[PDB]
Formats: sequence, C-alpha cells, structure tokens
Amino acid sequence: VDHIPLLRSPDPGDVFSGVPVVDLGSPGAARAVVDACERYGFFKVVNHGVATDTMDKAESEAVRFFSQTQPDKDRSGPAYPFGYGSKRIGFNGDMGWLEYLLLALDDASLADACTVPSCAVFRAALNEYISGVRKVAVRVMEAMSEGLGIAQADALSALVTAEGSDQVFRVNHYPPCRALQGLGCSVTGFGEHTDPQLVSVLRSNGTSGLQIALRDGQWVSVPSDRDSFFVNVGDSLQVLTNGRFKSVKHRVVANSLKSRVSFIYFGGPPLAQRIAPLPQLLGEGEQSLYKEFTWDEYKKAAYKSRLGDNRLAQFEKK
Amino acid sequence: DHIPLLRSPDPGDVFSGVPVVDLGSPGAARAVVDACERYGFFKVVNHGVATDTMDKAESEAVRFFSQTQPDKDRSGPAYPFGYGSKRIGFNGDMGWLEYLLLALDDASLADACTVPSCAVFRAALNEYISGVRKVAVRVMEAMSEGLGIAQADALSALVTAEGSDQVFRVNHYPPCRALQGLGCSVTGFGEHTDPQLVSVLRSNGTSGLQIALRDGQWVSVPSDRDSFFVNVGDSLQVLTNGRFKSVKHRVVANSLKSRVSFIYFGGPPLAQRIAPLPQLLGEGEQSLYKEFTWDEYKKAAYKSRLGDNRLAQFEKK
Amino acid sequence: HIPLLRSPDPGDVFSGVPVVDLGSPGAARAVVDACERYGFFKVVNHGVATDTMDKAESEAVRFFSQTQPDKDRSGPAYPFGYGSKRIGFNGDMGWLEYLLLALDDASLADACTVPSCAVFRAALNEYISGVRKVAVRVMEAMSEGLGIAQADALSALVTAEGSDQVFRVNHYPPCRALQGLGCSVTGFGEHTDPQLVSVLRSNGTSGLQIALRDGQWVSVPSDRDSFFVNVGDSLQVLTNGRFKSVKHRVVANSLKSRVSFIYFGGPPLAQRIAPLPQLLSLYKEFTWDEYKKAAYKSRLGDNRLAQFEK
Amino acid sequence: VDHIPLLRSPDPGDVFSGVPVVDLGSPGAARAVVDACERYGFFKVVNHGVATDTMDKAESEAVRFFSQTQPDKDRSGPAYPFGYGSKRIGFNGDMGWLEYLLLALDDASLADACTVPSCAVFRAALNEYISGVRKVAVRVMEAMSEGLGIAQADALSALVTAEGSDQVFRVNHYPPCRALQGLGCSVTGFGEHTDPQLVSVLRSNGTSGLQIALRDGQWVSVPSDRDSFFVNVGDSLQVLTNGRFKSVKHRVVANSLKSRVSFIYFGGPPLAQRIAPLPQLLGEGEQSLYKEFTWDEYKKAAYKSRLGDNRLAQFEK
Ligand SMILES: C=C1C[C@]23C[C@H]1CC[C@H]2[C@@]12CC[C@H](O)[C@@](C)(C(=O)O1)[C@H]2[C@@H]3C(=O)O
Ligand SMILES: C=C1C[C@]23C[C@H]1CC[C@H]2[C@@]12CC[C@H](O)[C@@](C)(C(=O)O1)[C@H]2[C@@H]3C(=O)O
Ligand SMILES: C=C1C[C@]23C[C@H]1CC[C@H]2[C@@]12CC[C@H](O)[C@@](C)(C(=O)O1)[C@H]2[C@@H]3C(=O)O
Ligand SMILES: C=C1C[C@]23C[C@H]1CC[C@H]2[C@@]12CC[C@H](O)[C@@](C)(C(=O)O1)[C@H]2[C@@H]3C(=O)O
Ligand SMILES: C=C1C[C@]23C[C@H]1CC[C@H]2[C@@]12CC[C@H](O)[C@@](C)(C(=O)O1)[C@H]2[C@@H]3C(=O)O
Ligand SMILES: C=C1C[C@]23C[C@H]1CC[C@H]2[C@@]12CC[C@H](O)[C@@](C)(C(=O)O1)[C@H]2[C@@H]3C(=O)O
Ligand SMILES: O=C(O)CCC(=O)C(=O)O
Ligand SMILES: O=C(O)CCC(=O)C(=O)O
Ligand SMILES: O=C(O)CCC(=O)C(=O)O
Ligand SMILES: O=C(O)CCC(=O)C(=O)O
Repeated sequence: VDHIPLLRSPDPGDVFSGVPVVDLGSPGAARAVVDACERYGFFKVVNHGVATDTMDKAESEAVRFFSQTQPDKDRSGPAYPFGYGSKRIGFNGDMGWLEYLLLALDDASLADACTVPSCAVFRAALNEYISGVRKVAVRVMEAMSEGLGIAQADALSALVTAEGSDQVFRVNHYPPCRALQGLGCSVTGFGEHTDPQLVSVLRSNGTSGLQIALRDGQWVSVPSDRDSFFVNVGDSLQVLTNGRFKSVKHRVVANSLKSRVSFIYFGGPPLAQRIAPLPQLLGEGEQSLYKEFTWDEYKKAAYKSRLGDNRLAQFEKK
Repeated sequence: DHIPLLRSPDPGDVFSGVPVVDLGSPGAARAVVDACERYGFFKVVNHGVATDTMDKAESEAVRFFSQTQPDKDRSGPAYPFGYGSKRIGFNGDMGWLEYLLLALDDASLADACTVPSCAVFRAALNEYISGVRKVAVRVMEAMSEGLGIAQADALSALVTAEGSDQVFRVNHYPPCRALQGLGCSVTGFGEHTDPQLVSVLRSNGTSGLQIALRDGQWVSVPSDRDSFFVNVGDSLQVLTNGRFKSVKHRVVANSLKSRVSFIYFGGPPLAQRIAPLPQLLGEGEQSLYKEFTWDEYKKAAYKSRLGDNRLAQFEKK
Repeated sequence: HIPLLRSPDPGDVFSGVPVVDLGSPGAARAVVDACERYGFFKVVNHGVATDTMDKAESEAVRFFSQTQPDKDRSGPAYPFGYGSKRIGFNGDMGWLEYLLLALDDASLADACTVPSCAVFRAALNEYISGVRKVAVRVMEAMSEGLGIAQADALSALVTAEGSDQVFRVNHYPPCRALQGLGCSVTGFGEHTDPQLVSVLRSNGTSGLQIALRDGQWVSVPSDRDSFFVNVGDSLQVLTNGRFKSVKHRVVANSLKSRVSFIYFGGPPLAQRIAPLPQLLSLYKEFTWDEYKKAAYKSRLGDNRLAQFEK
Repeated sequence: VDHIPLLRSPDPGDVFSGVPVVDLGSPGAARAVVDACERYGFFKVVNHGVATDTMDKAESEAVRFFSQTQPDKDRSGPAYPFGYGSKRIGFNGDMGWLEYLLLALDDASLADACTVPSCAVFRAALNEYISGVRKVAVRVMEAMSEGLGIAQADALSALVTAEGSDQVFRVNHYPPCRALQGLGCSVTGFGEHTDPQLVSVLRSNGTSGLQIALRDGQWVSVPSDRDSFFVNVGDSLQVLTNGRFKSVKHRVVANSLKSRVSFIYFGGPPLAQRIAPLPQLLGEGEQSLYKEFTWDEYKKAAYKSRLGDNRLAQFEK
C-alpha cells in the first residue's frame, strides 16, 4: 500500500533545546506541566523515580527479541489485536521503517490475554518497567489537574486507573537504514500524527529520531535522553481541557546508522467513558468546542483513519 | 498466500436431514434442543420476517457489490468495520469472497459504524437487522425453554443486554468463471466454528454452504432463500457444558452464480464470564472448560487461524 | 497466475500415436503418414543407449535437487540458463522449472556456460549427440518418404554451420495442493513449436498431451525408452502445409515428478524459409531470424504462423 | 532487486567543467579524441553536421509516443528482442525511473523486422536522426584511428558499417519524480554501467541527468547540451585498443522536476566478429590483455550479467 515516505534529513539547525523539563518530585512541577502542555503539548520528565536498572533490562530484552530472525519474530505477529508488527502501521496503508510490539495492559501489568511476548524473562522485564511508567503517568496527570486548579486530585488520573481502562503499551524498533547514509534524505520511522488518548509517556535509548511540530508548523528534533521520559498531550486530553492543551504532532525519522528503541505507554480511559471538557474547567456559560463522543467511538474512528489525519476535526463543533 | 481448492460438491453430498424448527409452533423448544444436541445446526421456518424485507436487503447488497472495486475499496478495509475482499481475519486466511463486516447497537446498525454510507442501503439493512435479531431472541428463548430453564431469557438476555457484542456480516461469493467445468471449486469461506453464542444466516438461492456431521463427513445444505439457518457457536457449547456442539461449516463457491449471505452473530458483552449455566450443572458435575470472558475468547479468536479449534485451549485437562 | 486445467481422465488416453521403427523398412512411409495425420509420432529402435539417457536424467535430477538460491545463480533463462515458472517474455507461466541451452553442432556451445558442473555437461553432451543423430535420421526419413532425391534436403538445415538448435530440460515437480481434486495445474501451456522438428524424451511420468485435428485434447502415454517427435511451424512451411505442426501442452502430475529433454532443430538465422522447391506457396517470404524474433514477441498459445500467411 | 536505488541529489560542486570537447570538422579532432578516450572514455562532439531540425523532430515524435497511455505503450512491449519497456533494465532485476524504446538497426536505419514503433511519422523522424548520428559515429571512429597512427582509415569504422553489424538504438524517457522534490535525494534513472559495444553516441534534451565516473571514482555531472553529442568508449573498444581507451562508467540521475529524453546509438560489430587488439597497435611481442572472444559471446555474457557488473573482467587474462 505505497512505500515508506521519505523526508528531508534533519539538520542540526533543527535541534530544539527549549523542550520544557519537569521535575515531578518538586515544587512548581504542576505549574511547569500546565505551561508546557499549553505551548507545546509535550515535555520531558526527570527525577521520576523509575530505576535505570529496570529501564536498561527492558531495553536489553527488547533488543534481544528484535535481533531474532524475521521468521522467528513473525510467529508473534501480526500486531492486532496484539503482537508483533513490521512496517505496517494501522489498517489503512501507513508504513514506516520500523518493527514493533503492540501490547495490552490490565491495570499496571501486561494483560494475561496479551500472550506476546511469550518468553517469561522479557515479560517480567516489561512488567517491571510498565509498573514504573504507569505510576509516572498517574503523577503527571495529578500534576495536570493540580496546575489547572482542580480540587479533585484524581480528576484526570482516575480515567486510566479505572477498571477497564484502555491502556496500550508499544515497543518500537527503528533499525538503521544503511542504504540512505549521506544521501540527504531520510526514511520515515513513524509518520506524523497526534496520539488519540489522554497521555503518552515515551522512553527511548540514546539514538535520535523523535521530532515534534511547533505551533508555527516547523518540525524540530528532540534530543534523546535514555534516562528521562517524554510526555505527549493526546487528543482526548485536548478535549477534556476544551482546547487549552493542544495535542502534540510528532513523528520519528529513522537514523541511518544506529537502532532506535522506544517504549511508549498510552493512557486511555475505559471504552464507555464520555469524553468532554471537565465541568470544572468550563467557565460560566462556556461552550464545548467538541461534539459529544465516547472513547470507544473515537478509537474506532481513529482506526478507520490515516496516521496523519486530523482525527479531532470530525468531532469539532461547526 | 492463495485460496485453497476443494473437490467440487456433487449431488451425492446433499443432506436431507437438516432439522426444521417451526418458530411459531409450541414444539419448537424440543426440536431446537434436539437439533443443537445432534448437529449444532437447524433451519428455522415460519419466522415472521417478511420476504420483502429480505429481498430489499439482498437487492441493496447486490448493488453495492456491483460497484467498481475502487469504489468498494473506499469503504474498506473491514476492521474495525467496513468492506473486505478475499482476506478473512488477520492471519492469512483467504476465500473467494468480498464482504461487509458491520457493528450493531441493540437491533440496528451502530451510528459509529459508518459503512455503508448510502442511506437507502442502510435503511434496508436496518429493517432486515431488526427482523433477524427478533428471530435470534425467539430461537434463544426456545433453547432455554427446551432445556428446562425457568428464566425465559437465560440466553436471550445475553444478546439484548447493553453493550452486546453483536456482529452483522454480508458475504458475496461471486462466480469463478475460470473454474467453470474443471472438476474443482474454490473455497468461499474456509471451515470454522463460530465463536459466539448463535449465528443466524439467510442466503439467496445459491448453493455453497456445507456443514460437518459428527463423523466428520462434509454434506451440502440445500439453500432456501426464505428460511434461516442457525449455528450453535463455541460460547453456547460452553454455556451447556458440552451438550450443544458448535457446528463446523464452510462455504464452497459456485463457479456459475453469486451467493449472497446475511449473517447475524449473537455475542454477549465483552465482560460476560462464559461458563456452564449453573442450571445445567447436575450434582457435582464439573465444567469441561476453563473460566473466561467473551473479550478473552474473542481476542484469542482473532489471534487464531479460521480453522483452528479455538475451544481446545479453553478446555480443562 | 498459472492456469488450471481439468484433470486428464483415463478416458482420453490416445493409443494411436504412430510408431516409427527407425531400423525397419518403410520407416519413411510411416514417418510421412504420421506427419500428415497428427504432426506427431513415436520413434523406437533409435540407437541411443538406455545408459546415456539415465545419466543425463540423473544429473538433471541432481541439478534440480539443489536449493532455489543455488539454482537461481544460473538464471534467469535468457539468452540461456535456468528458469522457473515464467515461459517466454509475455507473461506465460507454468508449473515447471527448466534449463534452456544453446548448441554448437552436436554439443553444448562453449558460450553456453550453464550448466557449470563438468559431470552434468558431459552427460548432456553425450545425450545431445545421440538425439541429434536421431533428429537427422528422422529428417532423412521424411525426405525419402516425400520422394526427394536429395536425402539431406531437410537434414542440411540443422547440420549447416550456424544452425540455430536449442535444447531444454523441463522439470514438472509435484503439486501437492491439488492431489486428488479433479483439477490439475498447467505444466506448460498449449503451443506449436516454431522450428522444423523437436525430439522429446521423458521419464515415465504422464503429462504430455496433443490436440488432434478436431481438435480434442488427448493424453500420450509416456515411454522413457523412446522419443516423440513434433512437426514444428517451419516444417509446415517447408512442406507448404502438408505437415501441420502439432499443438501440444503438458499437464503437471500432482503426485509425480516429470523430467523431459527436448531438442529443437532449427536452421541458421539467415535461412530463407519457404516451401521446398521439390514439393510444388501459402506463406509470405521470411527468414528464421524473422520468425524467431516475431515468436518471442508473442504469447505461447498464439498462432504464430498466421502473421506469415497470405 | 525490486526497489529503484536512490542517490544523493547532485549539487553544483559536482558539475564537471572540463568535459573534453571535440570539433569534428577540425584537424586536431583526432588528437583530442585519443586524449579524451584515454583519460575520460568520454567526450562531447560539436560542429557535427546533424541539423537541430532533425533532432527536434525525432524528439517531438518520441514525446508523442510516450504521452500515449500506458495500455497503448504496453502493446509495443515488452522490450526484448525489440520494443517498449518501463523501469526494468535487462534480465537480472535492474530497475530505473524511466521508460524506453529498444530498437534494432539495419544498415543506416531502422530494421524492418523491428516492427516498433508502428507510426510511419515516428519511424521517418527516427530514420533521419539515425542516419545523422551513425555518420557521426563513423567520423568519430575515423578520428580515433587517425590519432592512434593507424594507416587504414576505416580500421575502426568498418566494424559498424559492415554488413550484419549489430547496431542498437535506444530512446530513453526519464519522467519527473514529483514525490522527491526538495528532499535532497534523487532516484536512479539508469544505473551505473559501461557500454559493451565499441562506441555509443548520445543526444538529449536540455534536462540534466547524465553523470560519469572519473578515473579516481568520483561521480560528476555532465552539463546537458541539446545541440551536441556525447560519446562513450565501450568495452569492445577497450579490447581493440589493448586497454589504452578505457570504457566510461556512467549513469543517469533522474531530475525530479523535468522530463529528460535521450537518444543513444550503440555501434557494435557483426556477431561473428572476433574482438581483439588491432594488429597495428601491438608492437612486436606486446601481449593482448584479453582472452579471445566474439561479439555474440560478449553480448550474451553481458545479458547474463547485472548492469553494474564489470563485464570485461571475465574476459581478462
Ligand atoms: C492508523 C492508526 C495507527 C494508530 C491508530 C490509527 C491512528 C492513530 C495510531 C496510533 C498512534 C499512537 C499509538 O501508537 C496507537 C496504538 C494509537 O492508539 O493511535 C497508534 C495506532 C496504531 O499504530 O495501531
Ligand atoms: C477482537 C477484536 C478487537 C478489535 C476487533 C477484533 C480484532 C481487532 C481488534 C482491534 C484492534 C485495533 C482497534 O482498537 C480496534 C477497534 C480495531 O479496529 O481492531 C480493535 C477491536 C476492538 O478491540 O474492539
Ligand atoms: C480468522 C478469524 C476470522 C474470524 C475471526 C477469526 C476466527 C473466527 C472468525 C469468525 C467466524 C464467524 C464470523 O464471521 C466472524 C466475524 C467471527 O466472529 O468469527 C469471523 C471473524 C472475522 O472474519 O473477522
Ligand atoms: C512464448 C514463447 C516461449 C517460446 C518463445 C515464445 C513462443 C514459442 C515458445 C517456444 C516453444 C518451443 C520451445 O520450447 C521454445 C524454446 C521455442 O523455441 O519456442 C519456446 C520459447 C521459450 O520458451 O523460450
Ligand atoms: C544478446 C541477445 C540475443 C537475444 C537478444 C539479446 C538477449 C536475448 C536474446 C534472445 C533470446 C530469444 C530469441 O532468440 C531472441 C531473438 C530474443 O528475442 O531474445 C534472442 C536475441 C538474439 O539472439 O538475437
Ligand atoms: C543489464 C543489462 C542491460 C544491458 C544488457 C545488460 C548489460 C548491459 C546493458 C546495456 C548497456 C548499453 C545499452 O543501453 C544496452 C542496450 C546494451 O547494449 O548493454 C544495455 C542492455 C539492455 O538494456 O538491454
Ligand atoms: O517510537 C517512538 O520513538 C515514537 C513513536 C510514536 O509516536 C507512536 O508510536 O505513537
Ligand atoms: O456466507 C455464508 O454463506 C456463510 C459464511 C459463514 O459461515 C461465516 O462468515 O461465519
Ligand atoms: O515434455 C515436456 O514435459 C515438455 C514439452 C513442451 O511442451 C515444451 O516445453 O516445448
Ligand atoms: O539515457 C541517457 O540519457 C543515458 C543512459 C545510458 O547511457 C544508457 O541507457 O546506456
């Protein structure tokens, strides 16, 4: 369904030093979160308390899995409802220079229904990491509701701690494209998009590749940092804040010399959840910018769409 | 990769013992229980769905499938809903078919299921759907009656509950001109049992449907565009601790005429625990099955190949 | 895709292929009768030793036994070499793999570097020498049977220097998908051969079929000890339509492996091709180079002889 | 291979400014030709006596043919032994971003057996151009011999004017690649190779694309010049000069914005011709670097190879 798109190779003039940095354990974190979410939809989290040991072991097990042979990996595929995938992203023809694991959580662990990966050592290293990253996600969302003045402390966080939360966990591997070294153009690792749910929390190895789109349309590279997290505002959080936090549009450009390995936690609510601006955030007679929908509805619409589509616009008011 | 071939079926394979259930008769409950215990399959006559409703749904489907392939492909692919061609599920199964896979709310097309977009086709489907869903409820009440369950809705409540996972599928098996008169036929839909509770099929007059009898022989079901054919699915085999056996069935494409099929699949809500109804568990009787939710069964189903024995991994030692 | 075919039913085995005993009087009359009535005949008592056929076969069996990666090194098949499934240039396909090889006189051309194995090349070359002698004797028998005093009137076209002779080794492996289904896969789709004659030998496996004049398709029983000879289009023209070229095809055997050797006797490229003077034209003037290049612009099943008819 | 390789988009620093230029109507031509053939294997030819008019009409008629629809073009397909081709180059998987005509020549014009193209106007325009460029090839080969100090003035030119010489004529079309505008990388129009014959003579429209490898391996861009010819030493001329003239390795980098149309005459000898150093160029005792072979052998070994292969190596001692 067409090939992987090419992109102009990123400059070093494209690097972005202004990514906001949030010390979760700290005073003024709640305000730094709000500010970053308002102007970028994206920020780095440090001193998050997830051990570098568990991050390193999750990565090592992932690298081991992806180093298997293509037929051995294909036994865990395809990626839907869960499992291993190669190049194809979603259902509608998108492709990237990547391979990945798309996995399902129950609360703070892999779901037992999600039988990939089968190797107990990989599964156990993933589960320790997932526990850690899920607590960071909850803390980020409490810092959100706090910096937004929400008395209810779990106003956001409770949507992913609820029973039957739709929480997704994805391991991406962008191998090197050696065919393109020095040629001025680079292959898309993961085409541009916004994430559909509340928040995503990413951790990578040290290889570059992640880019975000600024408000003025410009694409900038985010320097990688294997010991910190990067947090995305997703479309659903754009709606719960009535447009105050805009979803960050982001993509991955594959490196032509080093493998890039990423772990991403996606916080989504239960399927039945009605997604609308939090009553607490609407002023007197303020109108929602959005039609009413449920998460199940948004998610299904999402899977009928292309990666780069503006999925929110179909649910915006006219 | 490629669509399997099969021995063309000849009149020697026709099966005359398909149980008949007269849905308006008070003997339906006993016929249904008997058929579910012997074949997992039965025809349903005198069902109250008008032939004009069936005709107009079929006519609108045929028109959709007559569209060019680029035009159909715009309603594709088939997941989470929509149009599909040849590929069945996610794991390489293929058949000489195209189809629509549609989602329901209660007894109509779900608003979120945007396919088909054409309001005439949608209206005809919604009329047919309303009728067949009523047939399925009646069938399931007859089953519970014939099983001796006090609660009349012991089964039917599972597809009428809020958040029911009910699927509606339109299958088109077109002619295969190339195989005309060659002694072999292309697979229309590979062999499988259905995962949920009950399936209710109606087709146009074309042959193709086959079922496997308990001894494994494949026999052809005579088509009847005016009746329904009901399948026991894996989840109902579990609710009856093995009493009702899921029917294995397939479609062999006809090399001469289109076969157009409508199928309603009755599933429960995703969170339903699937286990032997406690009413059907004698004294000390042990369930043959591990406990599981419909969500779990369905997720494991989509990880499997069409012909896999999906129940096997949920059976006890 | 590879076209499927109705499986051949024993009903259509043809027992009446003419038999030409090459060491018997009246070989000449039998040869000519079969070239007129069928375009096709069996050749027995031909002098090629059983031993030289079996060694050609087993070395070819050995070659096809290699891995697909190793066989692909000798491919694809043009201007010579190994091919798989694709026949010609215009999308024809069959369930087969093969070697198409070029001959210098009665041997594999040194320029034809496939196959590389010396053992295999030896067996082929000894086989090729035998069958080419059989081809010459067969063409000499046709001139005798036509009342032509020059007994090399046909033979000379393939003994000339620069004669264009091709040799192919076909392998039709089993098709397990189809066993006992009543439909068989095409091993090699219907065609007439463009040259003067072709001389075929196979192992015992069924699969060769010819079209009778009608033309119903009938199965020819295999016979590993004998050759089967086709009239090709060029020989139809050299006889102004008296021998019509046989239309033939191969239907792969779903259980069995069929291995074939075919020599194709063509003239030199410069050869002007017309009814032999001794036998007098329905055909336009053309050279073998012309017919060959036009043949390669066509599909297997095309009537290549029409665009050269009046 | 199945992908068309990409290459760095050529910058202005890659522009070769010193392509050798040969005034064909000049007495110094012969010295300039030998120097260029030894040092670059490539030179430009000006003041060549082919009318701008002749070139324009062949070009417009080729543009007309290529603007035909794909189904209509494909009926002159495929390209072997003669005809139309798209993307695929030769037999062994090479691909470029182009379509083309591969045509056979007889004497000074299109061979009648090469039925493509059908349109007598195209054919007529092509034959006028072909007559012009073949005479340029003959004059070039005459200047080569004069400059080697060979007495017999047709010692090279006679191999292509001879009866049954294997001359080939190719019309290449490199359409734009809009998908890559501004991305810094370009798509391969025609992969690197040397030509197997004696000489090749090329003329294009004004769109860039042609690049050659210098002796030190650097790839440089050749400025396009729609009114001049560019001449390549081929592998066979390397053998007839005993290694003195080295065949130029070259390629085309498709322009992403504009269409590039090319004609190329390939001067080869008759198939039976023994290819070896010209007697005159071996001083007593001097050893030929090459096994003995015939054009037919070299040409067939060439078609068994891949485009970038060093075809000359297997025929070295
Ligand atoms: C075409 C796609 C691919 C989607 C769904 C749809 C649009 C949005 C994409 C993502 C983007 C974010 C998450 O990785 C994901 C798992 C998610 O939730 O949305 C993606 C999902 C997928 O890759 O399968
Ligand atoms: C068992 C399931 C669950 C499916 C459908 C079927 C197989 C594929 C699954 C997904 C996976 C991707 C999307 O979330 C989804 C909405 C989709 O489109 O496909 C899923 C859908 C569901 O969870 O309801
Ligand atoms: C390989 C497949 C194809 C499945 C899923 C999985 C196993 C069972 C199949 C069916 C069988 C019955 C229904 O048609 C269906 C919609 C259903 O519910 O189960 C099918 C579903 C699909 O086509 O998407
Ligand atoms: C479509 C094809 C395939 C041709 C060329 C063209 C038409 C005639 C075919 C044969 C038919 C007979 C010989 O096998 C053959 C080697 C031959 O000489 O002619 C074939 C050749 C080829 O396979 O390369
Ligand atoms: C080096 C050669 C020799 C070719 C062209 C090119 C590659 C393919 C060869 C053939 C092979 C098949 C036909 O005989 C032919 C006439 C044809 O069409 O292709 C051949 C042609 C030739 O011998 O003149
Ligand atoms: C891979 C290829 C493509 C070849 C044959 C083989 C090796 C050399 C190539 C050229 C290169 C020069 C001419 O364009 C050509 C027509 C020629 O004479 O040789 C090419 C030929 C072809 O395209 O058919
Ligand atoms: O893998 C990465 O580094 C980011 C990819 C991404 O944004 C996603 O998978 O939604
Ligand atoms: O389409 C038909 O006729 C029956 C196919 C079937 O049984 C199914 O899709 O589950
Ligand atoms: O004997 C065989 O199987 C091949 C006969 C044939 O049809 C051919 O390839 O020309
Ligand atoms: O087509 C061009 O412009 C040059 C390509 C070339 O040299 C060739 O096709 O051999």
